[PDB]
Amino acid sequence: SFVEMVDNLRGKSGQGYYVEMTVGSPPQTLNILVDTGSSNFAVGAAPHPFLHRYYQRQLSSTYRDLRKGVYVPYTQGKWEGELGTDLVSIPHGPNVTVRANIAAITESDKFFINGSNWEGILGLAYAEIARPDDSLEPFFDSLVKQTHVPNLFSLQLCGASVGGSMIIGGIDHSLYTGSLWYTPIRREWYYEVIIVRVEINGQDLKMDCKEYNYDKSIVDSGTTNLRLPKKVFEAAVKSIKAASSTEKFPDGFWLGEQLVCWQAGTTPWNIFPVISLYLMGEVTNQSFRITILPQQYLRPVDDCYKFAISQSSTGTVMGAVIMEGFYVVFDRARKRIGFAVSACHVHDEFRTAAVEGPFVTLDMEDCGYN
Ligand SMILES: CCCCNC(=O)[C@H](C)C[C@H](O)[C@H](CC(C)C)NC(=O)[C@H](CCSC)NC(=O)CCC(C)C
Repeated sequence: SFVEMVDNLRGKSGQGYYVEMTVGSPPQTLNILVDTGSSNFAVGAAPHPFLHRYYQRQLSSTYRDLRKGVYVPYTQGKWEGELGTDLVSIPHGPNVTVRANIAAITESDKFFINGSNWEGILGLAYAEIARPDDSLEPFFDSLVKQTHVPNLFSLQLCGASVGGSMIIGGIDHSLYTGSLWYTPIRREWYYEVIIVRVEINGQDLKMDCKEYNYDKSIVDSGTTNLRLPKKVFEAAVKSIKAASSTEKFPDGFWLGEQLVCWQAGTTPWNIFPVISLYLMGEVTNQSFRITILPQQYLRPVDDCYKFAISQSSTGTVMGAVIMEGFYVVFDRARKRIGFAVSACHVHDEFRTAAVEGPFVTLDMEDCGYN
């Protein structure tokens, strides 16, 4: 069953996680970034300095041109291309072939990453945010419509080259410990969720919970950092600075520009706090919390690290540094996202990443932004 999909993801730190796919007839093999923050399937289809290979439409007898252009902008990076369809398979996934929409990327700007080893992107979110419009059916919708694959997938992203698993069509219980805790998908466009409380080293940030979700909160395997709205980012950095005031850092460290180093094995993990995000639960007035260790938001790049929490003007993004400690179930069928402690979690000496509940939280619906 699912054992064939365990360990089907690879990556380089800070450069995304990718799965192997084939497109066209005869099959052309490509490494494809797994991106829950978007909804277009697109591949390099022309030479590029950072591409070692690309999709050659003229060599595929099953390619069909849709005679329509497309452009997709991301938080950082963008591409344009030509829409079409072709047959697609996932060698270390389910034994199926689907005809899917594919954008052939012909021009791009700050999209491909030098040395990342991937040549395309698999947008796993919903049609509502697909370009050029929501009539372009995303890959996973095509997969579910054309085969018997159930309407869900799960991601285990493993940190410190990196690896992981994308279980297509189900949940693999060997990939997590403890219980799964579920939060509602607020609206099917991004994987949007509602954060109802934030604590740092056990102290409530004491902000209006609308601030945590201004103007949305999303889960995105294609973003490295935890990205926070301006007011929340400032409160969080103020608290983290205070907890670590024992040591001194450049001010560009807190902006993500400069790295900090310590003698190998002497990193003072103890002076950096844990961060708890409380998420809306499945029953009335109930939440649960996920706890993040500094080993997740200090990304290794002697031992040197970059601060991987940064400021956003488009809402909270729960990126890889959040997802890396957990097994995350995208349960589209039941419109919910599950979190459990990952089997590939990092080890602090006295602290552990956790998923804990239940908690009582009043007036949770008021935390969503309108
Ligand atoms: C069209 C509507 C949907 C748009 N969705 C998005 O823009 C989502 C929120 C972001 C999307 O996941 C892209 C993916 C990237 C590979 C381009 N990520 C980024 O733009 C983020 C922006 C970071 S701002 C410090 N890129 C990274 O974190 C760098 C590492 C990645 C190459 C793995």
